[PDB]
Amino acid sequence: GSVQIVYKPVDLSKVTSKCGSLGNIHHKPGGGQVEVKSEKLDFKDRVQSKIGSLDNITHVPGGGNKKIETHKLTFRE
Amino acid sequence: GSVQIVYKPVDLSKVTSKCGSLGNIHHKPGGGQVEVKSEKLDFKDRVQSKIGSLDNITHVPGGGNKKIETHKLTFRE
Amino acid sequence: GSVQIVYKPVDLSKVTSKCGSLGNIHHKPGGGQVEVKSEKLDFKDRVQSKIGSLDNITHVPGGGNKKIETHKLTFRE
Amino acid sequence: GSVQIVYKPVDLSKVTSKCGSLGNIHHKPGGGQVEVKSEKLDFKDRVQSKIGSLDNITHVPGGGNKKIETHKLTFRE
Amino acid sequence: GSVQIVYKPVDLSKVTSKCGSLGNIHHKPGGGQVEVKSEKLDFKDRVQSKIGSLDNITHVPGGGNKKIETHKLTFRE
Amino acid sequence: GSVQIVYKPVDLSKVTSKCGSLGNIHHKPGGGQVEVKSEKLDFKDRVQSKIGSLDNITHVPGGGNKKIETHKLTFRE
Amino acid sequence: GSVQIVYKPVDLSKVTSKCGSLGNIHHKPGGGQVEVKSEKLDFKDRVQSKIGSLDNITHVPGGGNKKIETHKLTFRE
Amino acid sequence: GSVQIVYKPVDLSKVTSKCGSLGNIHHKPGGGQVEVKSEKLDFKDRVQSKIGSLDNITHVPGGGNKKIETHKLTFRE
Amino acid sequence: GSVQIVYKPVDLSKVTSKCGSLGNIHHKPGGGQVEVKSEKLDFKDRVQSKIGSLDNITHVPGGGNKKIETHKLTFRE
Amino acid sequence: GSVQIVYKPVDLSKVTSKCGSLGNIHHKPGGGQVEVKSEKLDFKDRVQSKIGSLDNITHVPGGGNKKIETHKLTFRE
Repeated sequence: GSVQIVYKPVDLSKVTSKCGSLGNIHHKPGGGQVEVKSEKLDFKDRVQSKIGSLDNITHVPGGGNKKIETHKLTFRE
Repeated sequence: GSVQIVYKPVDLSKVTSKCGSLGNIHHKPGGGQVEVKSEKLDFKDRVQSKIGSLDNITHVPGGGNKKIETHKLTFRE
Repeated sequence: GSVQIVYKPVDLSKVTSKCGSLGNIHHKPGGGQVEVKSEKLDFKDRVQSKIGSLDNITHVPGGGNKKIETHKLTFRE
Repeated sequence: GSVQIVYKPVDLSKVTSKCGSLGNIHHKPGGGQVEVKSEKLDFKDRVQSKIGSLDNITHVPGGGNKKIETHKLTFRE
Repeated sequence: GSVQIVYKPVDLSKVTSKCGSLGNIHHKPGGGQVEVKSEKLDFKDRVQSKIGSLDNITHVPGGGNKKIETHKLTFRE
Repeated sequence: GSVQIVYKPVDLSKVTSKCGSLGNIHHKPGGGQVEVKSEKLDFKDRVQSKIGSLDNITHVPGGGNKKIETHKLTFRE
Repeated sequence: GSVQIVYKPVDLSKVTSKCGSLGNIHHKPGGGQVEVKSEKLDFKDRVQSKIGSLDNITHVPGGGNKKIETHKLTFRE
Repeated sequence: GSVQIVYKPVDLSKVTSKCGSLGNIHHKPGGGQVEVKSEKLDFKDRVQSKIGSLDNITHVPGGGNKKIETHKLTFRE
Repeated sequence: GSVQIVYKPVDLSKVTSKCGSLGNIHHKPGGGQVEVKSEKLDFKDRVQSKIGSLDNITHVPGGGNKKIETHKLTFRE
Repeated sequence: GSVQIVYKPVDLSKVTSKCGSLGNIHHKPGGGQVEVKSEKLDFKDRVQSKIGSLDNITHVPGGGNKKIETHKLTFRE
């Protein structure tokens, strides 16, 4: 009982974009107020906690195109 | 009892976009007020918690196109 | 008892869009007030909690096209 | 008792859109008031909770076209 | 007792739309008031809860066309 | 023709008040929205105008007693 | 023709008040939104104008008693 | 024609107040938003204008008693 | 025609107040946003203008008692 | 025609206050945002202008008692 397996995917996808002119942006946040209180903290695993923050972000790329691709093969007996 | 398996997907998808001119944007947030209170905290797994935040974000890409693709093959006996 | 399996999907889909001019946007939020209270917190799994937030977001892409695609094959005996 | 299986779907779908000019938008929210109270919190599974929020969002893409597609094949004995 | 199966769907669907000019929009919400109270909270499954919110959304795409498609084949013995 | 005038008012008025305990007060207003528009403004006198306001006041005195008294005498010929 | 005038008012008024304990007060206003527009402004007199304000006041005196008194005499010929 | 004038007012007024204990006060205002627009401004007199303000005041005296008194005499011929 | 004038007012007024203990006060303002626009400004008199301010005040005296008194005499011929 | 004038006011007013203990005060303001714009400025008189400010004041006296008094006499012919 022999087994033959072939795995030949093919991709030619393209992702493009065009933009002429870009700018003239203003971002003005006026302060804030935050307060937290806690007593016990215990994490034992793949944890990604984040406590008590005040953040301002300006993310302006000229491009901004993303592509994700995964393959997986599993054989058992 | 032999087994033959062929796996040959094909893709030629395209994702494009065009834009002439882009800008002239204003973003002005006026403050806030936040308060939290807790006693016990215990996570043991793939956790993604986030407690007590005040955030402002401006995300202005010129492109902004996304593409996700996954393949999976499993064989058992 | 032999088994023959062929898996040959084909795609040529396209996703495009055009836009001439884009801008002249205003966003002005005037504050707020938030308060939470809790005693016990215990998560042990793939959890995505989020407690006590005050957020402002401006998401203005020039493109903004999305495409999701998945394939899966399972064989058992 | 042999088995023959063929799987050959074909797609040529297209999704497009056009827009000349776009802008001149105003968004002005005037504050609020929120208060929550709880004692016990225990999640153990794929949970997506969200407690006590005050959010403002402006999502203005130039494109905005979406396409979802899934395939699945299962064989048992 | 052999079995022959053929699976060859074909699609050529198209989804388009046109729009000349678009804008001149105002959105002004004047505050609010919310209060919740609870004692016990226990979820163990694929849950999507959301408690105590005050939200404002402006979703103005230039395109806005959507397309969903699924295929499934199951074989048993 | 002589004139005699006597002006001898007498007052012994008293204004008192008692209060044992006082407190435990909450005041939580949730925002608003106001807009005015005008072109011409001309005042020439003892004017006390007030245009376009959003006010919150908490006036909690422990006493709060008031007393007004005026006298006037006029002689002509 | 002689004139005799006597002006002898007498006052013994008292204004008192008592209070045992006083406190435990909360004041939490959640934001707002105001906008005004005008073109011409001309005042020439004892004017007390006030345009375009957003105010919050907490006035908590321990006493708070007030007393006003005026006298006036006028003689003409 | 001689004139005799006597002006002998007498006052013994008292203004008091008592308070045992005083405190435990909270004041938390959450932001705001104000905008004004004008072109011409011309005042020529005793003017007390005030334009475009955002104020927060906490006025907590231990005493707080006030007393106003005026006298005036005028003679003409 | 001789004139005799006597001006002998007498005052013994007292203003007092007592307070045992005083404190435990909190004041937390969370930001703001202000914008003004004007073109012409011309004052020629006793003017007390004030334009475009953002102020926070905490005025906590232990005493706080006030007393105003004026006298005036005018003679003409 | 001789004239006799006597001006003998008498005052014995007292202003006192007592306070046992005083303190434990917090003052925490969280930022702000201010912007002004003007073109012409011309004052020629006793003017007291004040433009474009952001101020924080803590005025905590142990005493705080005030007393104002004026006298005036005018003679004409």
